Amino acid sequence: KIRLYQFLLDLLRSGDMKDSIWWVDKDKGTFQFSSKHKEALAHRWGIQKGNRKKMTYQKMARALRNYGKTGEVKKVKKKLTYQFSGEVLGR
DNA sequence: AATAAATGGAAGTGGG
DNA sequence: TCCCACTTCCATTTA
Repeated sequence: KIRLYQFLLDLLRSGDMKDSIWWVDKDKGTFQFSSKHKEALAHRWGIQKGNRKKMTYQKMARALRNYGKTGEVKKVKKKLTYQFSGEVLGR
């Protein structure tokens, strides 16, 4: 049962959806979603999870928000931009 | 207004 | 029982 932050890190490693997500500064772990193409990536997350409903970027971003306190992923002050923790990057 | 994004509480679902 | 790790729904706010 893959975790959302790992799904995203795995995508950034593989390059399979390079038009939906990309590194901004990979050394810092900052990454950004495509305004126009993020929904396709959200859809893939829902299908990988086997969720009942179609996944949307908004719901996926709601899940990302919950990582802010524990630290795996923090929202950066640029649109659609986030940052993985050093711990997540190391694994 | 139209569109997009952000904020985030609250309740529901999984699989322990 | 009761937390995990989200998912789903909704109202609101900002640009």
